[PDB]
Amino acid sequence: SWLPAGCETAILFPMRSKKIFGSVHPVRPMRLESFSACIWVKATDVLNKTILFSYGTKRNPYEIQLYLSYQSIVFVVGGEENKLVAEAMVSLGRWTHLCGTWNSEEGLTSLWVNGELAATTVEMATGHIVPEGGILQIGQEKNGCCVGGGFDETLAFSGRLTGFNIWDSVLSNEEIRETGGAESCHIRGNIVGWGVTEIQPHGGAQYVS
Amino acid sequence: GCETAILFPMRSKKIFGSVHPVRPMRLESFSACIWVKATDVLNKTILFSYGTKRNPYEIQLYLSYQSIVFVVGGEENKLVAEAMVSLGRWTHLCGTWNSEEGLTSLWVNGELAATTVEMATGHIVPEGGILQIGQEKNGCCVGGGFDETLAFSGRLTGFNIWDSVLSNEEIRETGGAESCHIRGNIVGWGVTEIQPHGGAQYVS
Amino acid sequence: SWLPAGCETAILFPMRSKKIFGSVHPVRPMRLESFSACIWVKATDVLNKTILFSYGTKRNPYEIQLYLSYQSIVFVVGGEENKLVAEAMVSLGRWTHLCGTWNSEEGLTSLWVNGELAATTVEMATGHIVPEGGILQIGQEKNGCCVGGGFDETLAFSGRLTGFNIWDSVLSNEEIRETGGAESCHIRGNIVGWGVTEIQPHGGAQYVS
Amino acid sequence: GCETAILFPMRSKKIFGSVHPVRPMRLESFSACIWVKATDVLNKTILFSYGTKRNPYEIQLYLSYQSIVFVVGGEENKLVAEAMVSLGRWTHLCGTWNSEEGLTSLWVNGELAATTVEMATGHIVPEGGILQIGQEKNGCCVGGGFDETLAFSGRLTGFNIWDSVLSNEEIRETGGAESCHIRGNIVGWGVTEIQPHGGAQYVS
Ligand SMILES: *[C@@H]1O[C@H](CO)[C@@H](O)[C@H](O)[C@H]1NC(C)=O
Ligand SMILES: *[C@@H]1O[C@H](CO)[C@@H](O)[C@H](O)[C@H]1NC(C)=O
Ligand SMILES: *[C@@H]1O[C@H](CO)[C@@H](O)[C@H](O)[C@H]1NC(C)=O
Ligand SMILES: *[C@@H]1O[C@H](CO)[C@@H](O)[C@H](O)[C@H]1NC(C)=O
Repeated sequence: SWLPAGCETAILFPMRSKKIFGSVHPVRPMRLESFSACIWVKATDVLNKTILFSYGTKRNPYEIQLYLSYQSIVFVVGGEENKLVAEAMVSLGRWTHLCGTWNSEEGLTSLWVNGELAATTVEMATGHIVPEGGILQIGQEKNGCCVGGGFDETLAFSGRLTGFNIWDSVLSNEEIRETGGAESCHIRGNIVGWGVTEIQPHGGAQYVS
Repeated sequence: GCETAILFPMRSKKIFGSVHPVRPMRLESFSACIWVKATDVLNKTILFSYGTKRNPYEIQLYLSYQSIVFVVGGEENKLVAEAMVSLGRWTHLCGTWNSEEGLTSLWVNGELAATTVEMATGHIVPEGGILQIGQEKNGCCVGGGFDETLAFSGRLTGFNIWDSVLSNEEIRETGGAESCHIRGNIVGWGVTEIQPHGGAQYVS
Repeated sequence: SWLPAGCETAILFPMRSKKIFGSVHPVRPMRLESFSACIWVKATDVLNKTILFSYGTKRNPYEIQLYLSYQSIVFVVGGEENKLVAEAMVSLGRWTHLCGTWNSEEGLTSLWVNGELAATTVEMATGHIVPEGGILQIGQEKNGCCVGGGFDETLAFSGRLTGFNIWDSVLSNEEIRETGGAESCHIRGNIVGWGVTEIQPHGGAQYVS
Repeated sequence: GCETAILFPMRSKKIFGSVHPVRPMRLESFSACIWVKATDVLNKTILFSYGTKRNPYEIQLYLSYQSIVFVVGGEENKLVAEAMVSLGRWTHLCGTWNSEEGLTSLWVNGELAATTVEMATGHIVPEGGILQIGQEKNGCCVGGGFDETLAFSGRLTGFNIWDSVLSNEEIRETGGAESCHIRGNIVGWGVTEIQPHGGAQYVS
């Protein structure tokens, strides 16, 4: 069970279902004006839309998203209208490193894979800020589980995660390249870190340390 | 029968109720009645809510300091009845909606309280939502919980939802002594499944 | 089963044990400079020391207490050094009404039963302040429900409780007499009230109509 | 055996470990060693604590940004070793106490680090306390739980407590490659019961 870096803490999603997902509980509020989020992934199968991590309040279920689709990756911020698609990036069955970015001052969006720029644009959700007090999850969208499940079966994820880090400010180009190193496990953000901030798996999600 | 009434002894971040109607809830004109004996009322106190993923305020009936507010379609649509709630004693809250011209009217204790027109005219209530009692739709799972100030504090009974507008004769008949055997076409008291959670308990 | 007032929510403590107690979760902080408590009780048996409600931080387990002892009732605030005892107030098997009081400005202490003053004194815990962030419980000491931590058996309580209200200021003499009425449980305090503030029974403690 | 170990993947508000020693914990002179590989170090992160109802700080070993602090008796008594903790690497923390004259010394990696005298002389550690790992003493079901900042974040192994002050020869022998089958006379690794809670889990 090799892992990208010295990390020995990787969540495992055996098989998609309507009750499999992970939760995150940031210590500090999620009010963001410009955020950078990176995450490793070893996807097993990709459907029309597979969620890796998603943030959404009660009145807006797509405040933030980053999902795969066949051979493309999509980054959604602010709402369902905004998007950014990189083509022919992810290969099934191999580890890879994904990283986004955003800036509310000018609405500039970016997306990196394996430390090399893939797709970028400008004027995305300009003049917008993500409200605090929402709900964050990894591998699933924002849906209830108190009664009758609710998580659509096709949107779940199956594979491995690690190094899930969310900053709260724009990063540097060199730094985004560094986190993909072979011994970069000891680099963490200030909003959510790996192995520090609470992450509670549910419904079969299990650590594979 | 008139032998049961859900109890809400406290307000917290985990207390709520859930309902599981059988038939699809997508309706054009309906009517919902309920019995409320509120122990204490804040600015907002939900009795029964309804919302989808993209809409949390499809149907609501939330209390105020002294007024009952009926919301259909969304937040921006409101209807307020001023001074007909009294803590510590039973009362009959029930509202009526008609989508043909957005006609709306709120029936309290068997007497018309307020009425308006052109409220969500033509809007169709979608299905696939979650129908709760005493708590607004919010995070079901362990992700915090519902907003504390919204939860209910008291007892409830006789939750009914009809599939068609009700005549002025029908509403009065539901407020009678023996009305408890009357049940709604979509949701019926003592028939539809109810699962109190997080402290709330039945009372016989 | 008759109840003192028109209320219909009385907690039941069937039999004492090492895992029977009630918890309270005040909405607002417990930092108190002068507090007035209150409680209805129908005790079944009284041991050397039976607790009704107790508040204690991590570094001090006896910030506030009110326990029975045979025919006497004790009120402890600040620590074991402070105390106040009435002689023969309590009678087993019948409902009764108990109230406390305290003032940090001078240290005046009082205690009422059924609206008639029983014992009163001054100069205890003078110039004292109760720190916030503690743990509050009804009917048991502050030991810990945690595995490996068990409440001492003899200190538990068995009977009925209702109208548990904790104010945050000294009351009026007439008001203290009012709450003992036969239809007066519709008046409640602010720090804790009966029927609004969370009260979670544990280990067999059960609500009753 | 040293194959196993405890894991603390996150410093939440409910994560801790508990220990249940067999013999009474009332001791006059003792010695405790443990293996720590801290993922992240804060102003104060408890490794293993011990306290009674009146006394919550009978024995403790809490880390600082670069220092390790040994406490016996309460807050007023302390002992600090400055700059001998490295994140991401194994290290061997262990200390000794002698109540006859309050003689204390802290052994790190098998070499003396700091020493003092009159460290709470004559005081007798009482029994009846609660012995935890990675978290301070406090309620878990009521009042939320423990204090978040105190909780640990990393892995631990080889928790041992002895019943007599060790000699300079014994301490080094515990740091050897084959040392891991050695166990203390009060709490031994891999024999004493351990019940991780709130997300903690073993690792093999
Ligand atoms: C995937 O989603 C796109 C969204 O535009 C849709 O056009 C396409 O038909 C979908 N394919 C499926 C569900 O197989
Ligand atoms: C509830 O009512 C007022 C308006 O009537 C609202 O603005 C506020 O949120 C609540 N009032 C208070 C005093 O909190
Ligand atoms: C309570 O404690 C003693 C034993 O410690 C017990 O025998 C007696 O009933 C009570 N004595 C006093 C002084 O309260
Ligand atoms: C860390 O703790 C020391 C006391 O040991 C204190 O002086 C200092 O301000 C603390 N720093 C932070 C960042 O909490």
